[PDB]
This record gives sequence, C-alpha cells and structure tokens, in this order.
Amino acid sequence: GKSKKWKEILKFPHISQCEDLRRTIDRDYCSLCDKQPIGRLLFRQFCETRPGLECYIQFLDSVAEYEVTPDEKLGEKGKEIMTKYLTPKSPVFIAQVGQDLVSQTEEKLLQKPCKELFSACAQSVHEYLRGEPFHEYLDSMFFDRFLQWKWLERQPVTKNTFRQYCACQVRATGKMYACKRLEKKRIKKRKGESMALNEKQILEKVNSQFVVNLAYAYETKDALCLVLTIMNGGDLKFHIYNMGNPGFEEERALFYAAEILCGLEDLHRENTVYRNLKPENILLDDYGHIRISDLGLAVKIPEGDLIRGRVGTVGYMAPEVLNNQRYGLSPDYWGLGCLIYEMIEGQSPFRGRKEKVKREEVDRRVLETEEVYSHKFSEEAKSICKMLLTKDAKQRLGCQEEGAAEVKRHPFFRNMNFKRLEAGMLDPPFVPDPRAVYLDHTDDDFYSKFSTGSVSIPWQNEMIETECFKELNVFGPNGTLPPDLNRNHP
Repeated sequence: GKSKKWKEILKFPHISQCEDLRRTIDRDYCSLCDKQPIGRLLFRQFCETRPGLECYIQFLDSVAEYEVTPDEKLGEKGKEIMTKYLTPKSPVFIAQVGQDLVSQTEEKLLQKPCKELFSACAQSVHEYLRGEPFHEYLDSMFFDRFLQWKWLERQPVTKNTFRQYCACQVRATGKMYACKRLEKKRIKKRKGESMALNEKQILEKVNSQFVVNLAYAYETKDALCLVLTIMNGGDLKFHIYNMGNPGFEEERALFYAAEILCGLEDLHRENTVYRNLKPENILLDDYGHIRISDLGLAVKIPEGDLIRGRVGTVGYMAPEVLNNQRYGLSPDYWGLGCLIYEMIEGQSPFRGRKEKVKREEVDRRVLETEEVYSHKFSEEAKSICKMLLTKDAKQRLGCQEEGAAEVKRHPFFRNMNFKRLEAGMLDPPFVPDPRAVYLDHTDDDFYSKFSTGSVSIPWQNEMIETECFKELNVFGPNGTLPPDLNRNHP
C-alpha cells in the first residue's frame, strides 16, 4: 500500500541540513537510546559495530525475556543468563557489572527465582552505557543517521500526507489510522478551543499500549484533523451484549479489566483523569487487545490538586461527580468497578438490563444502595468490585497514595502476570476475524498551537512497522559512510 514514489518522499536529507537539529536536540541517554524507537535501534546498532559493547546489548535482551518468563521457568532461565554473561571466562562476559555485584546475583539465584533478579545488574549496565558508549555514539555516523530521521519526522504534515478512505492512510508508508475530523466552524460558536486543544495535548502526551495514541495533528482548509490509532475489533459494549450471554466469563472479563487498568495507569502517570469509562469506549484492535478511547472528557490535574465537573454518562458517574465535589483520579476506579461488574453480570450494578428507570433513581442508587452480586462472581471478583465501587472516594481501591499498584495486587488479579500482559505475551480471549466489520487572527493562534505536526514516538513506530526504516536505513559497504552522511561531497 506504499505510494510507489515513497523512497523519494522519505529520502534522507544530506547531513549538512541537520546542524540546527544537532545544536538543539537535548542529548539525554534515556530519550535518545530507549524512549525514541529509532534512536534505540540506532544506538543498539552502534554497539554492534564495536566488539566490547556487543555483549551488553545481548545481556539486556536476555534480561527482558527473563522478566516475562513464566514463573516456573524463572529458575531455569536464570541459570542460562548466569552461565553466559556472569562467568568471568565467558566470551560475552559483561565486565562493568563488577565482581562484587556478580557475587550477589549468585545468591538470589540460589534462593528464590524472582522476576527482578537481574534488575540490579541491568541498572549497572545502563549506567556504564550512559557514560563513554553514549558519547562515542553521539559522535558516530549512527547519531548522524538519527538526526536525518528527526529531520523527516519534523517535516510539515498536510492533507496531502494522507489518503482518506473516517480512516486515513499515510501514502509514503501505507500505515492505516483513524482520523477525527473536527469541523472548524462548529468549534468557535460553541467555544470549543480549550477543549479541542486540551484533548489533543492529552492524546499526544500519553504513550500507552492501552490508550488510543495521537500520531498526527494537521490542519485543512476545511477542518482540524486528529490522526489516532485505528481499532477494528468493535467495542466492548457490543461484545458484552451481542456476542456474550449478555456478559463474559470471569476469566475473559479479567483479561479486559487488566488491560483497562494498565491504560488508566498510563493516564494517571500524566496525572490525567479520564472520567468517561463506559463499555462502548473500550475498543478492540485486530488482535483482540483493547484500548481506552474518547478522551474528550479527560483533563490533566495539577499534581496535588483537585477539580470539579459534573460530566460523563448516566450510570457511570462516581458519587463525587454526581455531587459536584472536588475530586481527583477517583472517578476512574469507580468506572473500573462498573466495568468489571458489567462484564461479569451483563448489566450495570445500578440498572437492570430490563429495568425502565429514570435518570433520578439511577443516581439515587449510585449514592445510597449497595449493589448485589451473583454466583457469576468469585469471592475475589466480589471483593475487587465492591472495593472499586466504594462510595467514599477516600476508602476506594487505588484512590490512595499507592495508586494503581494497590489494584494490581488485589486477589482478583492473583493469576495475572502484568509483566507479560504489558509485553503482549498473553493471548486475548477473542480475536476479531480480519474480514469482519464489528476567520479572526485569534483563531490562527489556536490553529498554530493545534497543528503541531507528527508526534515523535508514534511516527518512529510507524516507520519501523511498515519496514521503511529497515529498507531506508542503509549505510556504506563495509562500515563506510554513505553519500548522504559524507560532508566532503554533497
């Protein structure tokens, strides 16, 4: 699906074009060698050229597989990593760990296999690469190649960059996205500038496997567009009621709740509250994984502060929202409660699927009545649901200081290995079939703040998935400088 002319659209600029980038990009190890997908691959590639640095990239790779290794094979996988990297006579012996630190890792291995056994070692390796290896890479041809990729990333994004099928496709890469087309005229009479910008900022700032990500924010003569993750597996409401009993088995509900909890955690790391947690806002992708969508009612809370707002949907409003009180992140754990209850039982905890009730009785129920459970719930499921549905937001699960960690420890997730879930190692319970189908200048300033262009991490991830990186990222034969990286002849 790539425009036949793409090799030229994404043609590397000559390295002499990138001096202003070299001078301004902040040289931070974590950002350039890990957080940014293309910088991580280029630093890894640099370490492969030097021999003494090769073994450190292999070790970190094997430690990554150890953390997600099944609990039974932890003791087994531990020995491998040990006898390969942490034995002085090994060929790939990671040396900068220190003799005093390898001797401690021999004890934790003769004791109990914990998924964090090599966490002490992995840090010691990173603190070595933070030093000399990083600064050589910064003067290497691989950082010059990173600057070229950054130059492409920052190129202007226009309606031409895409191909509307709403669901836009990037022409140069073939990547498929869903685009939210916001008509300009309807945003100004309604005073929606602050809300459209507050939503664009939340979308781009959270990078989460379980929340729709922003990849582009451009302007057209006829709208202001948001380009987001595409989701074709349908929404959770459709699967609870049309594809379910009305409802799911507990184990199936557990998987979705675990992914929804991780999504809420990624939002709360940016101290952003969601407030819109309802089944039809949980979407499935093509693989059966979910993401939280529709952040229009989201808002960033300043650390240490509260907010007001009676917003959301009837039935899915926490009692502190219905009473219009100063609240924090607590409405989202009330919403997780409603979601787990509704997945298991097949109806909201305060409104029967077959009840004809008014908005008012629903609200009275949310504030006074204690939801009742059935045999579809295990004791652990009853526990987590009625703790997330604690009306007093001060005694509600996760609304304390520990946060979402207080919820992952709950016995309801006792058989759930989050480390493997966050890594995509667990198979979803349902896989959607592929073929299925489940003019003042003040405006110009708001427009310029919105149309910021391509988002950094999703754009680099797009280049890697579509194999544009693999094919374009080529150097000279035998460690030589390609023409685009040689200043002697532009």
